[PDB]
This record gives sequence, structure tokens and C-alpha cells, in this order.
Amino acid sequence: GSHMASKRALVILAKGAEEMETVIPVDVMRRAGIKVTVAGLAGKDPVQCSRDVVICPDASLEDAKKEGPYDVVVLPGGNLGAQNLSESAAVKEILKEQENRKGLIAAICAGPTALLAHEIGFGSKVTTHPLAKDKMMNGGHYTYSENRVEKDGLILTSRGPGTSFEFALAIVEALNGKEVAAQVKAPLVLKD
Amino acid sequence: GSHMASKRALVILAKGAEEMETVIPVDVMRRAGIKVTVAGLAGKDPVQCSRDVVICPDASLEDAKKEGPYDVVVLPGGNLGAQNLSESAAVKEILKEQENRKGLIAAICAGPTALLAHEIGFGSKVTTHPLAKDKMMNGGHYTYSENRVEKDGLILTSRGPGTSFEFALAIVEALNGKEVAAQVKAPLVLKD
Repeated sequence: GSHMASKRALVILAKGAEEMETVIPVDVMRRAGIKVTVAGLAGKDPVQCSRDVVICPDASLEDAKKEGPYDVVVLPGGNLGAQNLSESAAVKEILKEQENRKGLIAAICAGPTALLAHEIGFGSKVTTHPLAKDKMMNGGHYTYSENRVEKDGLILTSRGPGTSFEFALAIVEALNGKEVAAQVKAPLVLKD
Repeated sequence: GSHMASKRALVILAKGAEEMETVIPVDVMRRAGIKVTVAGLAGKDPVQCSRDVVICPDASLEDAKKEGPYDVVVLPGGNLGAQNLSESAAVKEILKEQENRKGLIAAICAGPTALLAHEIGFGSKVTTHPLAKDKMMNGGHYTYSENRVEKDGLILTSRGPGTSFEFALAIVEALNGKEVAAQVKAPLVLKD
């Protein structure tokens, strides 16, 4: 088939999500030609984010899950957002399915703490926001990294709003390769 | 009165705006304690941005203008977004009023081209996205800068998505000072 596969991403958007950590990966992945579904945890209604920006999802999570599978599942941060992701049985089921089929799981800042809650990726090397490290490491189920972006097999993690572009480009590289990532980076006017 | 003045920002959101360039300044300014109104150019309905993220405004521009004045008016980029800002008589009137009262005007990437359209700040030093330089400099009404963030009196400009955090922190510094900007920067995990 075609040497230019179209890839698909699911971004799970819960109330209290960090809006920068949501929008930056969505925009950069769409620039790369990835088909991105922004799915609302609670349905299709607009989602109030951590600093009160209101984002309209593309679909409910209920409907997006039926249209899987996805090449990457993306978990933004935000304290309340990650708590809501951690309490959701629907998120549990999507992540376990993604782990079983050897799909990529990407999470940033407090987002990785939802991996702990759902028992995803134990034994992996992960990073988090510094303020979330103690939560993530309770029980010693992971190895901690201070790298701005960390990738250990199919678990890709990153630290904070200021690492969001690096995180998004790492997803693009993993899915579509280094050359597409270089294309997308070129007009962004990143520092390095 | 209080040595801790509350400041106010107006962010004008038009169809086709760059969603990263919209959300990053809104979030960072709210982290700083600035009261931010995201005003929809076309009314209060949801706005489709350049990479199809849909943002709900806080208010219509019609209503937000009545609740002025604002300490800063912020113009995001995005090609279509900046075109819509350039064609709007309501934007003209807000910017001219802001210039007359010596208020800050901040614009990023293609956003500065709306200053040219509305004859704002002629003679100032400005930057833009590299791809917008020729448009901005048609007629020689400005001096061009390649700095990532440029501030010339009350005109603050910046280059692209990757300079958005720098741009937002420059707004915070101008409004609330260096110490508040240092507070807001601390948990962002910026490279430098």
C-alpha cells in the first residue's frame, strides 16, 4: 500500500484540562497531516479548561471509541483534568486496549498520573511535571526521568506547558518520522 | 490606592485565528492575575480556528468594547484570522482608541498586518512571522526587526507560535512587572 499512511490521534479532553497542553498537540499534529479527534470525556458539550478557556470537542468519547483504533492516545495535563481522567472507567478501557495492541500512549505534565491510576505501563521510564513527581512515584511502579520528553517503548511523557511543542513533535516523529517532523517545525519559530 | 492594580486584557478572536497564539497568551495572562476577555469578532458564537480547534468566546466584541478600556489589546495571528481583523471597522475603532489613550497593543505572527491595515503605529519598530514580512513592509510605514519579541513604545510584536510564551510573558512584564512575570514563568518548564 501507500508509503504515506494517514495516522490518527485521539486527544481526551476533560473538564479542568490544561488548555495549552491540549491545543498545542492538536494543532501541531494536524499540521503534520495526522487526523486528530478531540473527544470530550463527558460528551460533546463544551469543556471548561483550567484557566477558563472553553473548547468544543469534535466528538464525545463514547462516539470516538467506536471509531478506533487510534495510532496515539493523548492525555493532556491540568490537575483537575488529570483527576477526571484517572476516575473514568472509559479512559481505563481505552488505555488498556491501546497498551494491549501496542499503540502509543502520550501524556504530559499531570497527565501521566492517569497511567498510574489505570495501571498502565508499570516498569516504564516516565517524566511528569516536577510538582506531580511524588504522586506518580507512589508505590514505585515506574522509574523517574527528568528529561523534557521521555519515550520508553510505547509510553511517551513530558513535563509541562513549556515542553508542549517538544512533546507534540515527538508524537509526530514517532508516527510519521523525522522528515515530517522537520517539515512541521520549520515555520514554528521555535528557539531550537 | 492599592499597589496591586488589577489589569485587563482584550483578546480579539476571529475565524481562522491561530489557536496556539490565542490560547497561550490567554492562559499565561490569567495565571498572572490579569482579567482577560476573549471577544469574538463576529459575536458570541464559537470560533473555528486555523487548524479547526473551536473556541468559545467570553463575549462578543460588540459587548466587550462597551466594557473597556483595556490595558492591552491582543491580536493573534493566523492568515485568515489576521485578514478578518484587517477588514473589520470595529477593530479599527478599538485600535485607534487604544493608540490615542496610550494603551498597549500586542500582536503576533500575521497579527501585526492588521496594524498596517488600520494605520496604527506608523514609524514603529515591529516584527512579524518571516512569511508576513513583505506584507507588513509594503509602503515602508515601519522599521523591521528580527527579534523574537519586539517592543517599541506601546506596540509589542512577536514572530510565531514558537515565540508565544515569550510574547505572553512580555505582556505580563509590561502590565504587572518583572517579578509577576517571574512568578508565572516558574512552573511552566520553559527551556530558558
